[PDB]
Amino acid sequence: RSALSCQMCELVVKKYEGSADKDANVIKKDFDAECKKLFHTIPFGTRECDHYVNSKVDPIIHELEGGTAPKDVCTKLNECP
Repeated sequence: RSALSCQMCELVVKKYEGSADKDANVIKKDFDAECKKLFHTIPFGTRECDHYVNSKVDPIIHELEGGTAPKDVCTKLNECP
């Protein structure tokens, strides 16, 4: 992929690692939050967004769940690419 794909990963995590309740539910939501507005004028952006909060969130959050950084996930998770 190599594109905004990573960004998104930095949207879920950024929301996860920096949430407040540590809710992977309200975390993946936050993502689609801006992922929508931030990328409201993106082709399939908002589409993939929701397709990310529930597809690359369970895993992404999985890493940070074990003790991984938000800069380590988007790499070993072969998600960034």
